[PDB]
Amino acid sequence: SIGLPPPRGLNLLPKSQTTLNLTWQPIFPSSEDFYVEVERRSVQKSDQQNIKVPGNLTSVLLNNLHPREQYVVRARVNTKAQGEWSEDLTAWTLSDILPPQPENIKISNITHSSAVISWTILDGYSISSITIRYKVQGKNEDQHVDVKIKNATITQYQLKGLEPETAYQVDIFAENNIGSSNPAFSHELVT
Amino acid sequence: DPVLPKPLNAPNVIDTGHNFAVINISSEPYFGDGPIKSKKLLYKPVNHYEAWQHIQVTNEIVTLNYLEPRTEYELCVQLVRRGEGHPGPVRRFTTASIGLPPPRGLNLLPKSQTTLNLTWQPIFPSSEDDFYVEVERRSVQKSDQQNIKVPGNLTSVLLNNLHPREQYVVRARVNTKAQGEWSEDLTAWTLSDILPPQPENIKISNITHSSAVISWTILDGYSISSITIRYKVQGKNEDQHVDVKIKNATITQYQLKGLEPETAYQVDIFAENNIGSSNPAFSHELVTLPES
Ligand SMILES: *[C@@H]1O[C@H](CO)[C@@H](O[C@@H]2O[C@H](CO)[C@@H](O[C@@H]3O[C@H](CO)[C@@H](O)[C@H](O[C@H]4O[C@H](CO)[C@@H](O)[C@H](O)[C@@H]4O)[C@@H]3O)[C@H](O)[C@H]2NC(C)=O)[C@H](O)[C@H]1NC(C)=O
Ligand SMILES: *[C@@H]1O[C@H](CO)[C@@H](O[C@@H]2O[C@H](CO)[C@@H](O[C@@H]3O[C@H](CO)[C@@H](O)[C@H](O)[C@@H]3O)[C@H](O)[C@H]2NC(C)=O)[C@H](O)[C@H]1NC(C)=O
Ligand SMILES: *[C@@H]1O[C@H](CO)[C@@H](O[C@@H]2O[C@H](CO)[C@@H](O)[C@H](O)[C@H]2NC(C)=O)[C@H](O)[C@H]1NC(C)=O
Ligand SMILES: *[C@@H]1O[C@H](CO)[C@@H](O)[C@H](O)[C@H]1NC(C)=O
Ligand SMILES: *[C@@H]1O[C@H](CO)[C@@H](O)[C@H](O)[C@H]1NC(C)=O
Ligand SMILES: *[C@@H]1O[C@H](CO)[C@@H](O)[C@H](O)[C@H]1NC(C)=O
Ligand SMILES: *[C@@H]1O[C@H](CO)[C@@H](O)[C@H](O)[C@H]1NC(C)=O
Repeated sequence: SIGLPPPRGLNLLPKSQTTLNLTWQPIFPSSEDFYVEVERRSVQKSDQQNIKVPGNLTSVLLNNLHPREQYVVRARVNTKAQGEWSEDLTAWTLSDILPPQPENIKISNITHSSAVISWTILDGYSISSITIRYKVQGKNEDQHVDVKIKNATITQYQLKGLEPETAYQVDIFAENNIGSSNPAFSHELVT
Repeated sequence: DPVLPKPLNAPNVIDTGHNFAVINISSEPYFGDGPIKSKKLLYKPVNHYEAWQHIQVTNEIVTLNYLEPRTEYELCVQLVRRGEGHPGPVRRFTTASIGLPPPRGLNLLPKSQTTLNLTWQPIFPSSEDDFYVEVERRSVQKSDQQNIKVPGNLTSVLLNNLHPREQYVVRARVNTKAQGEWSEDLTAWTLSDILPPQPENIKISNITHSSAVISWTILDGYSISSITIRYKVQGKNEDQHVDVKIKNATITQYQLKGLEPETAYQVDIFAENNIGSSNPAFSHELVTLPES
C-alpha cells in the first residue's frame, strides 16, 4: 500500500496557555482502517510528544503545554502503511505575563489635518491588538481618543481630523490575552 | 381675712437662647387657699436696677422674648386672689451667647452606594464657650430626614445608611448654648447599584465626507462619570475601531472627524458609571458623503 498525502488545509491557533487547536479539512476514506499521526515539538525546550488520533475527526487539542512557548506541528495520514509529512506549522501558546511596550516609535508626515505613526512589537506574547491613545496636551484633559487595531500585522496608522496648530500628547499601549503594557514614555505631536 | 397664695418652688428654665427663654413657671404646688384667675411672671437682669417686667401666664409654659444676650436673669411668680400675693422663690439663669455662623468650605462628595462624605474647613472658635456641628440630610426621592451631631473640633462626617442612586440635600450649622444659622444647601447623589441606562435621543446629523456630529441624552442620578462613542467601518473585516471617551457627562454632542468618504460606519454609544457601561438595545448606522 502506497502512503497517502498529508492533511489538506492545515492551520494552528492558540486555544489557551496550555492548549493549541490544530484545524484541518477532512477527506474521503480508502481503507483496505486509517488514523492521523500528529507530533508537536517545542522550540525553546527539547520536548516532542506524538499523538495518534482517530482519522474521521476534523481537529485535535494539544493539551499539557507550557505558557509563552513556541511549538512546531506536522501530521500524517497513516493507513496500513505510513504516509508523508505535512509542512511545519508554527504557533505560540498564550502568554502568562504582560507584553512589553512597543519599540522604534517613529512619528512623521505632520500636516494641519492628518498625521502618521509607526511602531514595532516583540513576537511571542500573543499580542492581539494595540491602542494609540492621543489627546490634547493642556491641563483641560476633558477627553481622549483611543484607536484599537485588532490586526497585529499592521505596523502603521494614519490619524485624521486633528485641529491645526494644537499640541497633542500621544501614548501607545499594546494588549494581549492577559493585559496591557505600562509605558511611562509620552510623545508630543504639534500640528 | 383670708390666706393669700404663693408657690413652693422656683421656676424651671426648659430652654434658652440669646434672644429668648422658655420656662415652666411652677405655680403648683403653692401655699394658701382658693382658686387663681390670673398670675404674673416677674423677670429682670440679676444685678441691674430697672423695673421688673411682668407677663400674664395662661397655660404654664411661657416664652420670654426680647432678652439681652450673655446676661444673668432672675425669675419669680406671683399669684392673685380669685375670683376677680407674695412672689414665689427665685431661679437664676444666664442667656446664651451670640449664635455662631455655619462652617465654611462645605463640600459634599459621594463615596459609596450607601454613604456621602461632608467636609468643611477647620473653624477656629471665636467665643470661649463650647460648640458642636449639627448636620441634616434630606432625601429628595423619598421622605427621609436624619440629623447627626458631630463634635466641634473635627472637620467632617460620613453620612451613612443611605440608599443607592438617591439624592440627598444637606445643610449644617454650629450650635453652642445658642443655635447658629443654617448653611446653604449642599446636594449630592449616592453611587449607582445598577448599570447606567443607555443614552436617549441619539441623533446623527451634519454628515460630510470627513465629518458627522452625534448628539445624545442621559438620565441624571445614575452616577454617570463618562460616555464613550465607538465607531468602525461596517465591512466584515473588523480590523479596527475608534473609542471616544468623554471625561465629563455634561457634554451632549461630539463631532466625529477624519472619516473615509462614501463609507458606511457603525456607531455605538455607551454611558459609564461607578459600576460599568450601558448595554445598547441597538447600534446606529451612518454613511459619509462623497467629495466633488
Ligand atoms: C471624608 O473626606 C475627607 C476629604 O477627602 C477625608 O479626609 C482625608 O483623610 C485622610 C486620612 O485621615 C487624609 O489623607 C492624608 O493625605 C496625605 C496627602 O494629602 C497623605 O500623604 C497622608 O498619608 C497617606 O499617604 C501616604 C503616602 O506616602 C501613606 O504612606 C500613608 O500611609 C497614607 O495612606 C494622609 O493619609 C486627609 O486628611 C484626607 N485625604 C484626602 C485625599 O482628602 C476624610 O477622611 C473622609 N472620611 C471621613 C470619615 O471623614
Ligand atoms: C478546536 O477544535 C474543535 C474540535 O476539536 C473545533 O470544533 C469545531 O467547531 C466548529 C465551530 O467553529 C463547529 O463546526 C460546525 O460544523 C457544522 C457542520 O459540520 C456546522 O453546521 C456548524 O455551523 C459549525 O460550523 C464544530 O463544533 C466543530 N467542527 C466540526 C466539523 O465538528 C473548534 O472549531 C476549534 N476551535 C478553535 C477556536 O479553532
Ligand atoms: C410644669 O412643671 C410641673 C412641676 O414640675 C410639672 O408637674 C409635674 O409633672 C410630672 C409628670 O409629668 C410629675 O413630676 C408630677 O406629676 C407633676 N407635679 C405637679 C405638682 O403637678 C408639669 O409637667 C409642668 N406643667 C405642664 C403644664 O407642662
Ligand atoms: C467518528 O468515528 C466513530 C468510529 O466509531 C464513528 O462511529 C463516529 O460516527 C464519528 N464521530 C463523530 C461523527 O463524532
Ligand atoms: C505620507 O502619507 C502619504 C499618504 O497620505 C504617503 O503616500 C506617504 O508615503 C507618506 N510619507 C512618508 C514619508 O511616510
Ligand atoms: C476632639 O476633642 C476630643 C475630646 O475628647 C479629643 O479626644 C479629640 O482628640 C479631638 N480631636 C482632634 C483634635 O482632632
Ligand atoms: C454641524 O454643526 C454646526 C452647525 O450645526 C457647524 O458648526 C458644523 O460645521 C457642522 N458640521 C459640519 C461637518 O459641517
